[PDB]
Amino acid sequence: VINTFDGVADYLQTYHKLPDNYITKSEAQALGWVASKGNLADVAPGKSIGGDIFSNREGKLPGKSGRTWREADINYTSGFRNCDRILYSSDWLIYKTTDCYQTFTKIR
Repeated sequence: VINTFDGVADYLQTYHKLPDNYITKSEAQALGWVASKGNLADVAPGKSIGGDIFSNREGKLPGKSGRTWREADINYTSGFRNCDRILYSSDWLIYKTTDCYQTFTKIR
């Protein structure tokens, strides 16, 4: 499993998709993931949440017409999700957050 900021960042720029250990929230939900119980590791062992569209509502990430932002969890192993996320755009800009989307800094 590739779940580090560098690991995932390098993977995305080359293969243009997340590593296989990622599943979207709806996917996770379909497998019986219950957010309030922090049971992801139980229902989807070795998987992390990733690949969902990130709105960029507050315009904190560089916008563009036709640019889509997606996110993925970083450093997750089990229990409740953390506040680590990687943010990647359709034109492969990569940003990070370690505070639940409060602040972003470029990594690629």
